[PDB]
Amino acid sequence: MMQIFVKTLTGKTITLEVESSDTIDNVKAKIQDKEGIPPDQQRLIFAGKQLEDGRTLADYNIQKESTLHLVLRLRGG
Repeated sequence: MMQIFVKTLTGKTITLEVESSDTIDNVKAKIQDKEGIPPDQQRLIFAGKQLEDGRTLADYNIQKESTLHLVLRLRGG
């Protein structure tokens, strides 16, 4: 179980609790509850690097309360 701080585009950094062997897909599902933006255009960028969509939290060697900044891609409107 890994606790992480994900920083939405709204600037709000929420504490998201997921499994260590879980996937970024579930992280997006927590984020979409806050941002309301589907996982299709929301991407995760940690330390200035994009993380593969769906990777395990422990894969990038994340620790408790690490900061994950997300970037939204332009959605057609």
